[PDB]
Amino acid sequence: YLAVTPDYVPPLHNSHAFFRELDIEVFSILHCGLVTKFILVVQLGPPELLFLLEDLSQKLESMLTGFSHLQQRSAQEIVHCVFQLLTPMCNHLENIHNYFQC
Repeated sequence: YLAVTPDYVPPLHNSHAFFRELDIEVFSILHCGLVTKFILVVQLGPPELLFLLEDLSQKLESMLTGFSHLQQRSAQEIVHCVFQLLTPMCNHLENIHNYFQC
């Protein structure tokens, strides 16, 4: 329904401005490992994981190197909390590495 309308502004350039902000706490769901379909719990899939990584990347490139809730937090706090999520992230990286080498 977006494509047919030329423009519409109800309260990819408007992806983050129009949508409601997401807090840092949501990324805790990353602890569940991904399950791919073709190669073969609720099994967090590829596309939602891409969505999470997209939002986290758009947070980081704004903070470290619009947003309201993210910018009223300490930079040291943000770095520490991102570090906190390092160990369930490298497992995803290793798993997709094995996906591609497969």
